[PDB]
Amino acid sequence: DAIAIVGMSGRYPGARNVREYWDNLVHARNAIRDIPTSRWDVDKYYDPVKVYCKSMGMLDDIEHFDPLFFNIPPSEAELMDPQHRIFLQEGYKAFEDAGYNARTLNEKKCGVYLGIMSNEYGVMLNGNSFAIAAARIPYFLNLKGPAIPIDTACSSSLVGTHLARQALINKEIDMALVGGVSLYLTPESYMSMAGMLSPDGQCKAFDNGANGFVPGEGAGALVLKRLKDAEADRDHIYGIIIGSGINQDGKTNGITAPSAKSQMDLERDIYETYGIHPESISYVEMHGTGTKQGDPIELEALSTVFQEKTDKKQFCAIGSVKSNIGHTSAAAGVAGVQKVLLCMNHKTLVPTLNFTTPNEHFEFEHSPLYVNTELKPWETADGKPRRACVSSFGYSGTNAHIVIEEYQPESALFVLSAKKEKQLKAYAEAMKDFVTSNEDIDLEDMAYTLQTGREAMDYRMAFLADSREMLIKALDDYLAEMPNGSIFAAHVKTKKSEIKLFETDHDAKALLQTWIEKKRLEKVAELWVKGLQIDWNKLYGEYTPRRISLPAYPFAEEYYWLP
Amino acid sequence: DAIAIVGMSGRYPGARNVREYWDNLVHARNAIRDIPTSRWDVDKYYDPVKVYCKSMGMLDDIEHFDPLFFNIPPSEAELMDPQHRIFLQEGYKAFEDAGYNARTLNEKKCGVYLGIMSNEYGVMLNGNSFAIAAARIPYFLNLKGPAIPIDTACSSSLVGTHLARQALINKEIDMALVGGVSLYLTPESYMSMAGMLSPDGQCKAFDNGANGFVPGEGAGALVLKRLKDAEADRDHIYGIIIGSGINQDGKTNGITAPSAKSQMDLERDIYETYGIHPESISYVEMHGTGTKQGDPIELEALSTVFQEKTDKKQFCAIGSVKSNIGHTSAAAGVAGVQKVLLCMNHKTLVPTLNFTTPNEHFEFEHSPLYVNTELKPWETADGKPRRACVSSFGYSGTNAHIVIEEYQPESALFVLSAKKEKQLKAYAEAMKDFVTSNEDIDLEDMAYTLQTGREAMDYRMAFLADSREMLIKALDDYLAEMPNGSIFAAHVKTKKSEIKLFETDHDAKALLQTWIEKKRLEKVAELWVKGLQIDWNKLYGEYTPRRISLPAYPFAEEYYWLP
Repeated sequence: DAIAIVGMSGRYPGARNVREYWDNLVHARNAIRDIPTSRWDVDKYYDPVKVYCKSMGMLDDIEHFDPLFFNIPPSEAELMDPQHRIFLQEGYKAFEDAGYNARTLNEKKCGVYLGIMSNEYGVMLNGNSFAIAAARIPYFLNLKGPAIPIDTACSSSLVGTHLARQALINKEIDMALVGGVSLYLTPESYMSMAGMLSPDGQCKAFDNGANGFVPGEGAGALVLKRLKDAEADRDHIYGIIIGSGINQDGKTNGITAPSAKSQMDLERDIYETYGIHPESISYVEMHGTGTKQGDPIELEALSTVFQEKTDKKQFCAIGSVKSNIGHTSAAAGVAGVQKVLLCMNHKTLVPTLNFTTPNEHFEFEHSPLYVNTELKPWETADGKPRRACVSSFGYSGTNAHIVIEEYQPESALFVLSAKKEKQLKAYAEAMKDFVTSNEDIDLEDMAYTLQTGREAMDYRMAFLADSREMLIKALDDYLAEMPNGSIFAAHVKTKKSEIKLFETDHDAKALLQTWIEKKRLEKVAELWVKGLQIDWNKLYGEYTPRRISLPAYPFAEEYYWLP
Repeated sequence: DAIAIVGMSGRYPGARNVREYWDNLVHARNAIRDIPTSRWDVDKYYDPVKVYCKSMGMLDDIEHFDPLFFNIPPSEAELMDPQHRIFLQEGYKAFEDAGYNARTLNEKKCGVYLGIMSNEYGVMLNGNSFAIAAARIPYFLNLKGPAIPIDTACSSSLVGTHLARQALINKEIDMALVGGVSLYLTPESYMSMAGMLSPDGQCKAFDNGANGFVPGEGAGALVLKRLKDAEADRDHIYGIIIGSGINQDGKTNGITAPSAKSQMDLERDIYETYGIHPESISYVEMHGTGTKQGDPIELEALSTVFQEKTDKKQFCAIGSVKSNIGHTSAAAGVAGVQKVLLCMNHKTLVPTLNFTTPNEHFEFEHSPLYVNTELKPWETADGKPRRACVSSFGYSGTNAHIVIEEYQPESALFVLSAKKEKQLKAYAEAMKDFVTSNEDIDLEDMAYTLQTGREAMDYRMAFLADSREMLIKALDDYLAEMPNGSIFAAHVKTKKSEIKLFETDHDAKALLQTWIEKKRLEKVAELWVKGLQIDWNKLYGEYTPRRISLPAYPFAEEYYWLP
């Protein structure tokens, strides 16, 4: 039936994670920049009539990777497509976002569906096949669900989402990691213009001045489960997918042209099959690439299908995050789904950018659709959950469309760990920022997530806090190396002898069990950082706190590029 | 029958509007200047025996346009012939001069007849067809009458006037925008000398030293209606067209030579068809280009036709504004008509320039005609309305001649608005200058015109005044941002919540309606600036004021040229 999204991770232009992404969206920030010479020299390719676009939505530090984390020899990292490397990281973090770790994922029937559409790095070099790109994560985590890369161009990650959905519903897999990744590494590939790109370097979605898209880079991942499992497993749930479908344009006027009829059929068939009334939908994240003939066709299609079922006018807001971050290609779908989920979570609609005058080829006034350019509350009538759609169409003519519905649910011991001390320090910094930024965090939930929802790695710290302020201070004290009697830290490999007593002796174990039983945290803390395995479940009696979203592993930022 | 001229707008050398035009004419100012290097370098083309003229009647700021006002993307502005852009502005302003706005013009059967004769910008670039030049305004305002460009060279705008008149009389349209526009952008075009140009750079109309014309630039528009409609609609009326005709030179000695016989026939046929006696005419705005063989032929023709009917001598003044502003080509006719209307309105004849000694080939003394070189009152006998003619002849041999007759008619709340705040400030400045210059302005008429005869746009200010002095001070206060409790100003998009109450509630509406009916102007003002729609008609009971000519929109002065 319904598919729960229980984890997410994202890395987009101007946004190192989905929290920065959200902030950028709320503040209507445009992340498109001029392409610097450190990528390539636009002056050597630029002609205004060769490339006619000099702008891109760029990721930062596309060369950074933590190969040791993934048991990859540093020398192999130079030979890896950075698309592979970045997704490997973002995929992993999506799992951690959900609160799953290497231990809990081992041998899971989790499918991996990865949107990817370019080979630039592999060619530059003359390991890097699409088949291997998808398989990295399964290999690393010992997952057992199929690993399939999807190249349907810009619809790729949304196509992957559909396929994962059908596999989960058919009970062929019990979890799915779906994602996309797109980089533009060469003048040659970003180049193909074929007339596709805007000379101004903006996706002017819905606007009469729409004249092409600006290429964007990105990597995103979602963790999907059957809703029934997600609730039984007490996952945190971002939203549910209640309908999806894919189809083809077929014969168009040129293989890259869109078909109004196919878009309508796709949308109609989904709504009919899954019993979804257009009136119930209040936002659609359009494909919205800002092409002159594409935009009006998408608008007319969607408008027409909505109007078949309702006379209501201007109830459904439309937007496109491509106005913010550009056209992130294989990652477009996942970028859009993540926007919608963040909107739902915050019950907030955010501005779509670059919209001055409506596309002349479409009349909004008597449409069910309106372009939202405001930061405003996302209103819902009565009890009803918010519903939104995401569309993604590819240049090869393979379309996708999904429907998402908002999910309506019915002292603590903080522990951190990393594979190196430097990353542990980075982790503490990330947690401090997170806690500083989120004044309403549930402290018991957060600890519980750190305990059960992260792998205990070799470098460890832990501390007690009963308040946000105490929590922030502890992390400050840790970072400043300023003495605090409630902070404990150790490298596990150093402390083996100091722990053995609690691992082998029967009454020491009984004492440890009573400590965890008779509620003492300082003692549990000291032992934990030294490497003692704690049974975290015993810490909780009648009341068990829930996993929540926290910052994921802060990978080492080591530079690797062509050998 | 009679055609009323109910709106005008003009932009000529030395005159940004028809008010500056009038001032220049009254003061016998010559607007011809040496061609600056910012246009082209005359030294690179100049040969005295190549160009042999270095002078031009030039428009200022031919590159300026406000594309956002017209819902045109800024980048499209660079690709538009400035002839199109300038006429789009003047044409619009003519409508506003008449007191008509987008709302009142929507779906109107208004024909647009546009004099235009050159393509320089389009060629320079290698949207810019004559057909599109004419269609710009209809497309913007949603007019439904035919949109036709006319290229009969120099007679163009007068030919258009004839066609509009006939369509109006035949009830095919209910309004007409007629105009012309000419620019001289290249050395090549302005160049064609073909022997046409004066080496001295003056149009020496009627003078024995006449030796060619000096090219001038210009853009001018008129608003025409049937007189019966204009009186029923309570338009303000500049004058009435009581006759017009067009014909051809046919076979001449060279296709650009004039025909005495054709000019006589044209004039004779018009006077006979429409029952106009030459004795009733007291001024003729001649084609008067200051060419050696052209001038005497025109004089002899007109003199002969007049003399066929009367023995009276030297009763009809002749002149040519080309002596002031040069030969404005496609806009020549509208320039001439506008001069005559202004003369009529002020009951004043103005000097024609560059006249020292009469052309030897014509004897004035026993003619009905005399050259007026004086600023003097336009005298009329008995009750009789003043009558004048305008001639315009083209190099292709298509001639035009119209007859115009003087029209003899049987605290306030000031509101201003623009699409940007900067233009609002420019609007207030223009109004202050206008009121300062026009000491006799009817304050009630003016307010009424601002209320009913201008579109309420997004940036608003309003105030009360019961005198000219109070009005001027209010505007000064607004401009100087110095506190004045009777001044209100808002951006409408910002205030939506503060207005909704008066839009939905039944008793609030009844209060607002009572306010409007009891003339509670402060209250009406505060609400209007915030975006509340006011039914202005309710402000007026037994006495309704009349629309008058006021300054029109002050377009943003943004520079656009070749991409």
